[PDB]
Amino acid sequence: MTEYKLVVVGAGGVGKSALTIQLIQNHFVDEYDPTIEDSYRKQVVIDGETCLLDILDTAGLEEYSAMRDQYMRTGEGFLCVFAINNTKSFEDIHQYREQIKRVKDSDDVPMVLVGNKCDLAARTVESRQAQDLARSYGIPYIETSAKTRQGVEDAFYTLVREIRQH
Ligand SMILES: Nc1nc2c(ncn2[C@@H]2O[C@H](COP(=O)(O)OP(=O)(O)NP(=O)(O)O)[C@@H](O)[C@H]2O)c(=O)[nH]1
Ligand SMILES: [Ca+2]
Ligand SMILES: [Ca+2]
Ligand SMILES: [Ca+2]
Ligand SMILES: [Mg+2]
Ligand SMILES: [Mg+2]
Repeated sequence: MTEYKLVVVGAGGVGKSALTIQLIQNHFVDEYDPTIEDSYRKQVVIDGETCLLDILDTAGLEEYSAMRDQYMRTGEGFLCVFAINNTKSFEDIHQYREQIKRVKDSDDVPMVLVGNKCDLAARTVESRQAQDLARSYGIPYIETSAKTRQGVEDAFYTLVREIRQH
């Protein structure tokens, strides 16, 4: 069957692991344990297609920034995550995109921009600001909450639908 190699990237603490774990394991991780690099694999049906999601959950802490080159090489699509209550994490997105662009030698890499923690009201990134960033990259913007499950499946399935357009 078709395997989709997804890679989740973004600054530390934005909810990359919580999003991935909610998708794959259907619970919310409340505590914060920083990730080095973890892999999840699950068979799912997306738009009638039985397929395998292979998801790489990467480190946001800059201590592990040297590992980015490797994982950006193997990935077929990238979930670029920031948190809507973390302006710096939104600003950081360009550096993740620019590296993906450089490593893939393409500005048509399948990606989705994800604004996580949308259950929180301490919003400093307005939806329209993120819509505009995603538009500049030619990709969709989706808001999610790993806590409530809002948008979680949608974000990952949307990334699969972007890979299929490549
Ligand atoms: N309210 C709320 N908290 C969230 C959400 N997603 C993650 N968190 C919280 O934010 C913290 C960091 O989440 P985590 O998934 O570990 O972040 P990360 O992006 O994987 N971090 P790292 O890059 O260091 O591995 C955790 O306490 C987690 O419960 C969300 O959608 N809503
Ligand atoms: Ca494949
Ligand atoms: Ca929990
Ligand atoms: Ca692009
Ligand atoms: Mg993590
Ligand atoms: Mg503002």
